[PDB]
Parts: sequence; structure tokens; C-alpha cells
Amino acid sequence: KFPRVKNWEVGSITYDTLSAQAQQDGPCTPRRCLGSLVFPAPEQLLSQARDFINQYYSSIKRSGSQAHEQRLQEVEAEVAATGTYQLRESELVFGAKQAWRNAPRCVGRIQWGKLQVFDARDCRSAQEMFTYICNHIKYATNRGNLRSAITVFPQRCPGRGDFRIWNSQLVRYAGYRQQDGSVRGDPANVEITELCIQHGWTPGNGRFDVLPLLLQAPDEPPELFLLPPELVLEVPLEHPTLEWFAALGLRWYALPAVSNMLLEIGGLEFPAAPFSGWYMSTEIGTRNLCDPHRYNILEDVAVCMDLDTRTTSSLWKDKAAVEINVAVLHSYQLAKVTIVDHHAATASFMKHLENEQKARGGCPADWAWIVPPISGSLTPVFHQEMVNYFLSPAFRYQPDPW
Amino acid sequence: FPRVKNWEVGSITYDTLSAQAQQDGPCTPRRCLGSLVFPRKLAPEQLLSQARDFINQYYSSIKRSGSQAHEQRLQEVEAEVAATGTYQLRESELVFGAKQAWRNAPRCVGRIQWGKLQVFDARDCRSAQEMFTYICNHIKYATNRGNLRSAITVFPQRCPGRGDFRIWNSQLVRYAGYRQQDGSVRGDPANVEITELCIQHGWTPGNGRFDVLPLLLQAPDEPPELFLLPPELVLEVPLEHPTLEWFAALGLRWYALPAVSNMLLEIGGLEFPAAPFSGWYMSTEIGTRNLCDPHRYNILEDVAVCMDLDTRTTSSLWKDKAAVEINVAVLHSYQLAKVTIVDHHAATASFMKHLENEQKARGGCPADWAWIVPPISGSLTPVFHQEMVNYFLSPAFRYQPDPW
Ligand code: HEM
Ligand code: HEM
Ligand SMILES: Cc1cc(N)nc(CCc2cc(F)cc(CC[C@@H]3C[C@H](F)CN3)c2)c1
Ligand SMILES: Cc1cc(N)nc(CCc2cc(F)cc(CC[C@@H]3C[C@H](F)CN3)c2)c1
Ligand SMILES: Cc1cc(N)nc(CCc2cc(F)cc(CC[C@@H]3C[C@H](F)CN3)c2)c1
Ligand SMILES: C[C@H](O)[C@H](O)[C@H]1CNc2nc(N)[nH]c(=O)c2N1
Ligand SMILES: [Cl-]
Ligand SMILES: [Cl-]
Ligand SMILES: [Cl-]
Ligand SMILES: [Gd]
Ligand SMILES: [Zn+2]
Ligand SMILES: [Zn+2]
Ligand SMILES: [Zn+2]
Repeated sequence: KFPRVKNWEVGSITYDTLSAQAQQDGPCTPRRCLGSLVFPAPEQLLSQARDFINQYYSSIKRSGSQAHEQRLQEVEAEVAATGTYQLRESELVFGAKQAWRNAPRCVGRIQWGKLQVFDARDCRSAQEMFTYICNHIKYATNRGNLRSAITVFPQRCPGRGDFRIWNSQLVRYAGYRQQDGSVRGDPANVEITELCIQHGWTPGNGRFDVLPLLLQAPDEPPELFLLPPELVLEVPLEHPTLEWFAALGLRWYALPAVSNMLLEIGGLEFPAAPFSGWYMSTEIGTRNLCDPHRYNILEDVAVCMDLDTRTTSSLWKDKAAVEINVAVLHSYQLAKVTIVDHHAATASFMKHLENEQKARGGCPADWAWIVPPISGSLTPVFHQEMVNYFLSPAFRYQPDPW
Repeated sequence: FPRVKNWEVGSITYDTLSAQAQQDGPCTPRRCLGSLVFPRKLAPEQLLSQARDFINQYYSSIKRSGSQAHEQRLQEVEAEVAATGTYQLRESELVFGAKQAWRNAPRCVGRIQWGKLQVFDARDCRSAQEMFTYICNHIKYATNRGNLRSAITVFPQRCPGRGDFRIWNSQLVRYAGYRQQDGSVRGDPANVEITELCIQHGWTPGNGRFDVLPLLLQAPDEPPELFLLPPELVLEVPLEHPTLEWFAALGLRWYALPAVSNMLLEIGGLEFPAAPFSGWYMSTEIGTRNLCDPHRYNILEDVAVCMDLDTRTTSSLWKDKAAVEINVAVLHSYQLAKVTIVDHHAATASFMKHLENEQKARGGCPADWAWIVPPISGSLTPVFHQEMVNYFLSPAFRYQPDPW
């Protein structure tokens, strides 16, 4: 009574036995599938803890031993005395890697074991927080040879407010409302841009203005910090055989670093745990630049390419989009900044799926997000059936602190 | 009532129709199985309950619920089943149920046309040679010398005891696939099995990679006999590219008429195991799926070689470039031959229009995001950023076991 899982390109079949351990409930019922939706005490804290502790001791091939019963005994003791408990550093590193490994919308998970974990649980203020973040950005960027990392700030605890990063990513471009009712810059960042303005930030008027950080220390208003310009590596976009493309003035940043997700580890919650990797070329080329509700350059490129934009049957959109993706890959390589194309990315995810079936008996995966947004069926994940479910440790969405 | 958002426009609706879904799918709160190709996995009291539901909405959709012939039609079905254990549909109900089953098909992107469907009633047929006639009429009326017209031919329903009408081919028009001396295929690998059956039931195999298969038609209880489609009834399109003159020399073609012939049509608790339907192609079905899938004709690297694309590295996006040109060639060829076809941008925008229509008429529309989104340029279409609810409504097309 585990689902059978077939790859239709190759004929392979597997059964997802891991989905039986799913430690939460999604939005789907037997009546109706909702897989496509973007947004799907002392005693329950104990069972999440116990399960996580059991997980940690399995991966160190020491389950059911002395140390295991001891650590299980310590935790309930501490939840009795304090209502919560503290992770050992090795548990935190393991918990943070498992969270990534468990993330169903991440096609990058072949890398989940190479994860640099920064322990900032001793963080005291918004100023210390900022220093940790610049240290993350510096390490992760590594002058173009990008490295995966995560910085863990102190956990939610009774008595104190949360540490929160208000920015959805550490590096984002401003989006300014215009006189045409429009947006100058990035329309997805209009709200945080208006929050930065009303917290003292003096805005620019360009299209690639890097936003300041809004950092919230517990029970403190958010404080504004400017990223030093030398810290944010950017890549100017040019096309290898379309020379007028460099005159569009387009840039993107090197480091994708998600900063508004909640990391959950054995019942403990970390509302601030930014993590960073490296880009897959379609996130920039296809989503960031071509989404109509983003930078929306697709017609401008196609017009410049002297394509026939009157009729859809000329496939001008598909043609413009492909060259924009080509320009992004060429540009990042010319600048020596790590980037993976959607063909290499999805081929390695398939290797991740086979590695995960042998170790855990399955792999949580959200097909609508794993398949790339152009050339879907040209990649090997298209023809692969996938099972989506929530394991813990996990990264979860959380409401905006404003 | 699930909230459903469109993330490119920001608009919000609620799907009230979903709650009126009955036959449960494969998902649970514990795990989503939306990506599976086969969800459902394949005392006449329950015939009456499906029959009365079907008659009720038949009478709702024409304002004539409460008083009138609506009362009287409910009694006739009652008596019909109490007498015979089954029942027969009025020709208007059969027409209505076929349009509903198309309208309810969650994977169909071309449902804006759901109201314009020619329904040939083939229920009074009792012969495989007769089936061949009906199929050949359908193909002629559907093809229409290239000006394609949606159509379905409804063969007799499954009756309790005694056999079943069935079409063994997956579609009415299929190319052969010939195994070799190394296990590779000449022609269409998707059809290596049914080609094997045609050979063992009589067919002399053919030349190469675009041989139209013979039909395999099964009258109830009798074995499937072969039938040979007359070549002038099978309109094909030789694929050329407008500016890549060598593309014609590749010798690729495709047929005009996509006609599915292995699905079961369910109306009012009745089942029609043979009910072949047809429409016209969306261009990516041919160029991207049939020609470019690795387990299909797999021509992608051949086209890239001739375009002198850097096949040494994936980062050149050579697969994306070749695929777009193959889709361009399909579109150009079909238009030159004046065979109805629709590109995936025109189709998905027609579907968004369908969704709004269906919002106002029924409070939503069942849609399968995985299949509605085209297989190239997905996020460039307006359906990509549209959240969608998948559920099962009746009437419906359903998968069924293969007759072997
Ligand atoms: C280093 C290479 C990485 C690559 C190539 C990568 C790629 C991606 C992509 C492409 C997506 C979805 C966006 C899309 O569909 O276009 C995604 C989602 C995600 N990734 Fe990865 N990622 C990487 C590193 C990481 C790391 C280091 C973590 C956590 C420690 C992580 C956690 C996540 C999460 C939680 C999501 C879902 C985000 C959401 O739902 O908003 N990823 N990743
Ligand atoms: C009129 C033009 C039509 C177009 C453009 C069209 C397009 C499509 C497409 C693109 C798919 C999914 C296959 C893919 O995306 O590669 C599909 C599936 C489907 N269509 Fe439509 N179709 C049309 C007519 C019809 C008609 C007339 C019927 C029935 C009366 C129908 C019933 C279905 C069904 C049942 C499926 C699901 C097939 C399956 O699950 O195997 N379609 N259609
Ligand atoms: C570490 C990392 C590396 C990488 N290379 N890529 C990513 C994913 C970035 C990404 C992609 C998306 F497609 C959408 C988002 C945010 C959308 C979600 C949806 C909810 F609204 C909250 N934020 C973020 C993360
Ligand atoms: C009338 C019509 C028009 C059109 N334009 N397109 C179609 C769909 C053709 C099609 C496309 C697919 F992508 C897959 C299938 C069959 C899939 C499942 C797998 C099972 F084996 C049985 N059917 C059929 C039908
Ligand atoms: C149906 C669907 C499928 C899919 N595969 N993908 C999407 C887009 C998901 C997405 C990606 C993003 F990158 C950003 C958003 C908007 C969410 C944030 C949260 C705040 F509200 C501001 N916008 C949504 C939608
Ligand atoms: C595994 C995956 O769900 C399956 O291959 C589906 C995905 N979406 C599809 N979409 C279309 N249009 N046609 C298909 O055959 C498929 N196959
Ligand atoms: Cl991004
Ligand atoms: Cl112009
Ligand atoms: Cl087909
Ligand atoms: Gd040039
Ligand atoms: Zn589901
Ligand atoms: Zn998008
Ligand atoms: Zn395919």
C-alpha cells in the first residue's frame, strides 16, 4: 500500500515506501488534488524531538545505544524544566542538511550533503546578525566559485520575540512604483522596497538597485543595513552572437540566498536561517527576466531579434526566451560565476532520485516545481512520476513579520 | 471551497464545483500523487443513482427542472432498469453526455471547443465490418479535406453478460514500429506492441518509419479481425521547414487526425468501451512529444546535427533550439497543407478563456496542471502561473484495460 512510481521515458518502476512516514498533512484529499497550489504543546514537541533524535542516531549507525537513550532522556528532562530544549551542534548540522534533503521543490538536492552550516545561535542583536550575514555572503560567493551555506540564528523560545530577516532573499533588486502606474525595477520586490523607504532608506531610481537588509532582533523594530557594494557580486548580461543585447543594460546577481523561510528541526523552530546555493539558468533567464509580472523583457528581445510578433504561430516567444537563457549561461561563464543549466540540473536530480530510493526508499518531489519552466519534456524529470509529501526536518513558509 | 490564485495577474477565485466530485482520486493528506499517469488503477442499485444524477443535470442545463417531462423521464429510467437491469439513452442525452465528458476531461487543453461536437450514434451496430464503416465515416467527416471537425462515434454500450465492442489500436491512425536485430525500432516505438499484434493476426509488415497500421476491430465475443484503412482516407502532412531547406530531406511526415480509440466513455452509469473521438492537433504534441521524446522518434539530435549546433555541451541549449525549429516546421507544414492545427500559445490562451467561462457557468473547472501546461515553453503560456484543481466529474472519459 505504497504507491508505485514509474518513469515513462525508460520503463523503470519503484515503490515509494518513504511516503508512509510522512510527518505532516498536505492539501490534497481523495476528492480533489491541490498539488499545484503555491501555498499548500509540551507533549507534541516531545514526539517531534524523539523522532528527530532517532533520525540523528540512525545516520551515525548508533541507534538504540546508550548515548541514544541518554540523549532521549536529556531532552524530555529539559522540556520538563524549560519547556523547550537545545540541539547539539552535530544535530544542528545534521538537521539543516536533512531539511534541504527533504525539500520537495529543490531540484538541486544532489548536493544536500555538501552544506556549510554556520551556527549563529549565540547571536545577540541586529548588528551581530548583520555581521553574520555579510560573513555568509562572502563565504558563499567565494569570488564566483559559489558554495552552499546556511546560517542558523537563535530558535524561537518563550519570552522573546523572533529574529527575522524581512527580505525574501539577501540580494534583491528594488521595485519602484512609477508615474505610468507601473513598476521600475523588479515588480516582485515592490512591498519590501516600500518598507525600506519608510524605515529611512534613501531609494535610487534605477532598475537594478540592490535593496538594504531589514533585520529584526527580538522585540525590536527592524533595523536597516546596507550591504557593502563589494560584497554583492553581479553579472552583466551579454549574448555571444547578438551584440545589441549588451545594450539592454541587464544584470543579475550571483548569489541566490533565501532568507524568509522557517527551518524546523525536531520541534524547534528557527524563524531566521537564510540559505544560499547557486542559480539554475532558467530561474534568471526564464522566470526573473521573462515573466510578464517580472522584468518582462520577452517582447523587447523578440522585436530586437526581428521576429514576427503579430502571430503566435511564429513561436517568437519560445525563440526569444531561448536566446535570453543562452545569454544568461554565456554571461555567468564569462564572469566565472557558478551556474547550472536546466539540462545538467535535471540530469543530476535523476541521479539524486536513484540515490534516495536506495537509502530511504523514496524521495519527496513536487513535479510542477522540479520540471523546468521551458523545455520541460526535453529533460528527464518530465517523464518521471513523483510523490510529494512533507518530511521533517524541513523548511516551511512563514507569514511576513509586518 | 479551495482558494485558487493566478500568480501572474493576482486574481482569486473559489472552486465550488470540486465539492460536487464523487469518484475519488489517488491523493491523500499524507501524500500527493498528482503526477501519476494512471490514478484510479483499472446489485444494480448503483446504476440508478448514477442514472438519476445524469438525468437531473441534463434537465438542469435546459432550464426544465421541476415539472414538465423532467418528472416523466425519471420514471422511465426506473422502469427500464427494473425491467431490464440496464437502460438506453435518448439521443439528446447521449449527445449531451458526450459533450459533458469532453467538458469534464481534466487533461484536455482544448476544451473551449467542448460545445461544438458532432456525435455519431453507432449503437445499433452488431458487426466488425459495420464498425469499420462507422470508423471510416467518422475519419472522413472529421478530416474533411483538412478543415478538421471534432467528432465522436459511440458504439454499443456494455451490457450485463455477453461481450464488448473494442478498438485495439490506441488511435485510429498510428505508425508501425518494427523491432530489429539489436532491439531498436524502425518507425514509432510507442506502437511496437500493437504492430506485433497486427502481424500475428494477418498483417504483412511494411517498408519503414511511417507505415500506417491496420485497424484491429473486435466485435463482441469474436476475435479481432484486421482492417486496412484506405490511403485516401488517411490525410498526412509531409513536414518541411520554411528556411531550413534540408528539413524536407529528412523525410518526416505526420497524420492530420488525432483520434483516440482506447478510452471508455461513461454516461449515467452506462459504459461504452468503444467510443472513438477526434479533434485537431496542438502543434507541440507532434513536434515536441511524438518527434522529440527519447522513447519516440527521438529526432532531436538529428535535427541539431544538420543545424550545426554545439552538441558538445548542454549549456549551448542545443536541445531547446532544435525543438523550437521542429515545432516551427510542424506549424508551417500543417498551415501550407491547410490542415487545422493550433500552436500552444493560442491553445493555452483559449483555455484561460475556458476557465473564466466555466467559473461563471459552473463555479470552476477540473484541470490537471501537469498535462494542461505545454511540454515546451511552459512558463511562457498563461496556464503556467494559474493554480488548478483536479477532481473527477461524471460524465467522463476513463482509461480501461487493454483487451488482451
Ligand atoms: C546549490 C545548488 C542549488 C540549486 C541548483 C537549487 C535549485 C533550486 C531551484 C531551481 C528551486 C525551485 C525554483 C525553480 O523551480 O526554478 C529550488 C527550491 C528550493 N531549494 Fe534549492 N537550490 C540549491 C541549493 C539549495 C540549498 C543550499 C537549500 C537549503 C539549504 C535549498 C533549499 C531549497 C528550498 C527550501 C526550495 C523551495 C523554495 C520555496 O518553496 O520557495 N536549495 N532550489
Ligand atoms: C478540438 C481540438 C482538441 C485539442 C486541441 C485537444 C488537445 C488536447 C491535448 C493537448 C491533450 C493532452 C495531450 C498533450 O498535451 O500532449 C488532450 C487530452 C485529452 N483530450 Fe483533448 N483535444 C481536442 C479535442 C478533444 C475532443 C473532441 C475530445 C473528446 C470528445 C477530447 C478529449 C480529451 C481527453 C479524454 C484527453 C485525455 C487523454 C488521455 O488522458 O489519454 N479532446 N487534448
Ligand atoms: C538556495 C536556492 C538556490 C537556487 N538556485 N534557487 C532557489 C529558489 C529560489 C526561488 C525560486 C522560486 F521559483 C520561487 C522562490 C520564492 C517563491 C516562494 C513561494 C512562496 F510565496 C514564498 N516564496 C524562490 C534557492
Ligand atoms: C482528440 C485529441 C486531440 C489532441 N490534440 N490530443 C489528444 C490526446 C492524445 C494523447 C496525448 C498524450 F500525451 C497521451 C495520450 C495517451 C496517454 C494515456 C496513457 C495510457 F496508456 C492511455 N492514455 C494521448 C486527443
Ligand atoms: C501554479 C504555479 C506553478 C508553478 N510551478 N510555479 C508558480 C509560481 C510560484 C511563484 C514563484 C515565485 F518566484 C514567486 C511567487 C510569488 C510569491 C511571493 C510571495 C509574496 F506574496 C510575494 N510573491 C510565486 C505557480
Ligand atoms: C510523469 C508525468 O506526470 C507524465 O509523463 C506526464 C506529464 N505531463 C504530460 N503532459 C502531456 N501533455 N503529455 C504527457 O504525456 C505527459 N506526461
Ligand atoms: Cl530568484
Ligand atoms: Cl518597435
Ligand atoms: Cl499523438
Ligand atoms: Gd551578431
Ligand atoms: Zn494531489
Ligand atoms: Zn514565472
Ligand atoms: Zn513525452
